[PDB]
Amino acid sequence: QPEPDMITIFIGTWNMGNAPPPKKITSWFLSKGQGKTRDDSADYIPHDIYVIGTQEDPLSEKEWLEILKHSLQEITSVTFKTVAIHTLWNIRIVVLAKPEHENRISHICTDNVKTGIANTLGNKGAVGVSFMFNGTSLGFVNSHLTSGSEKKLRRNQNYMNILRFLALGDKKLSPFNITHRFTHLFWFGDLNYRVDLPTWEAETIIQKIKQQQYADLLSHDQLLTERREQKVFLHFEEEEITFAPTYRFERLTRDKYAYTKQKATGMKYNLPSWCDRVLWKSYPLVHVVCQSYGSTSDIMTSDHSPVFATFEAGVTSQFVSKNGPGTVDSQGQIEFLRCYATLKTKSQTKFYLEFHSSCLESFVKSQEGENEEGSEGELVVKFGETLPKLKPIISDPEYLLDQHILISIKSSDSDESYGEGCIALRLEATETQLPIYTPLTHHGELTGHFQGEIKLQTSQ
Ligand SMILES: CN1CCN(C(=O)c2ccc(F)c(F)c2)CC1
Ligand SMILES: CN1CCN(C(=O)c2ccc(F)c(F)c2)CC1
Repeated sequence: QPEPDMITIFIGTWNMGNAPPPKKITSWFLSKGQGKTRDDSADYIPHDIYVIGTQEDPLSEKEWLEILKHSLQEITSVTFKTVAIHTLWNIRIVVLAKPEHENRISHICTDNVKTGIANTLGNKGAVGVSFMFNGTSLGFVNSHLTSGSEKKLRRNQNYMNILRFLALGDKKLSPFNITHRFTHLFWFGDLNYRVDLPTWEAETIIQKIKQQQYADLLSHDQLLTERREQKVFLHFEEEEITFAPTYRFERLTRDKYAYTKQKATGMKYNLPSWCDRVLWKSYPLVHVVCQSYGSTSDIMTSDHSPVFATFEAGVTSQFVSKNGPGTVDSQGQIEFLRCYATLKTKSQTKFYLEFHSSCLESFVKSQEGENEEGSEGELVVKFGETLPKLKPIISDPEYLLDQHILISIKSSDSDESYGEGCIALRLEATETQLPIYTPLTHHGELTGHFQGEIKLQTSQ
C-alpha cells in the first residue's frame, strides 16, 4: 500500500451565532453554494483530512463531534477518526482523518491564545492543532478576532499575539513562531475584517451583492487592504473571493442582510462583510493548490454563512536509509556560500545564524558575521564562506531535494532572534552554486532579508 505524495484537506469556518445547527449541513463539507465550488462528480470522494473551525459554538464537544462524524459518514460512507478537538470558550477546532491515515499521523499538539486585556479579555482568541502526516508537518489555526468596523488595528494586534503565543509544532524550533514551524499552515476563522464603506452606502452595497458585483466591495475589504499594506498576514495566501459577503444575515433566510444598528449590536452597524476567511502559508516550492473557496447558501441558523476551502497539499514519506536516521550520510552536504543578512535593526550587536531542519540531527550555530553599513542606512551582516557545512542524515536526492532549512539570525548579546526565514532545497541543480533568498520576519513582521548562494551535494 504506497504512501501518498498528495492529500486533500478540507477547511471549514463557521460562526454559528450561538444557535444549534440545522439538521443537514452536508453542503458545507461538499463545497456547494457560492464561489469556487467543488464538482458534483467528486461528492463521494472523501478528503483525507477535515478541519472544522467554529466560533460562537453553543454545542458541547460531544454534540458537535456526533454531528460532524455522522455528516461525513453520510456523504462518504467512511467513519472518520478524531485526530484532535480543542475548545476555548465558544471557539473550537476539530480535526478528522480517514481511518487509513491513523498510523501516518503523530505528534498531535493543541493550544489556545486568549487575546486582549481586562475588558477585551474573555471571549476572543484562537485555538490550533498541529501534527505530522508522515514526513510533512501541518498546522491549523481557528481565530475569532475582535469585532467592529473601526477595530481593524485591534484585529491586526490579535493576529500578532496569536502567532507569537500559540505553542504548536516542534518545541525544538525555539526561534520560530507558527508561521515557520509547518510545511503547510492554514489560518481561518471569523477574522472579522469588514468592508470599509460609509454606513449611508448600506443599500448600495446590498444592490451590488444582489448583482453579484463584488469588485467595488472587495477593493474596500479591510483584510485585503491591510495585507496589501503589509500590516497583517505577511506571506500568507488567500484564494480570490467570488462568493457574497458571509455576514450579517437575518437568521432562517439568506435573502436579507441585517446591517442596521440595534441594542443587540451595541448600536453598531454591520455592513455586509467577508468576516469568515481561510488563508494559508506553505514552505517555498511545496505543492499547495486551492480547489474550492466559497460559502453555503442553505445553512441559515446563524447570522453568518459557513465558509469552505479545500486544498491539494504535497506530502512526503517517513524516509529511512541504511545511514540516517541515527547517523549522518557523508554523501550529502549543504554549503551556504557568500551569504549576507540585511537587517532593519538599529542595534550594533554581533549576529550569528542558526540552521534548523529535520534533515539535520540537530540545529547548527554559525560563527558571528561581519557587520557593515548599507548605503541606504541598513545593517548588512556578512558571513562570507565561513558558514558551517551542514551534514544531512540522508543523502538520497528523492529525500533531500524535498527538505527545507529554517534560518534564524540571533544577537550574540541577547541570543534573541532578530529574523526568521526558510530556504527550499528544491534546487534546479546539485553540485552547482545557486542563488538563495528568504525574507526575514520577527513576530511575523518584516525585519530583513537573507541572500547568498547554496551548493547541495546528494548521493546522485
Ligand atoms: C482523543 N484522542 C485520542 C487519541 N488519538 C489517536 O489515537 C489518534 C492518533 C492519530 C490519528 F490519526 C487519529 F485520528 C487519532 C487522538 C485523539
Ligand atoms: C500568488 N501569490 C503570490 C504571492 N503574493 C504576493 O506577493 C502579494 C501580492 C499582492 C498583495 F496585496 C499581497 F498581499 C500579496 C500573494 C499571491
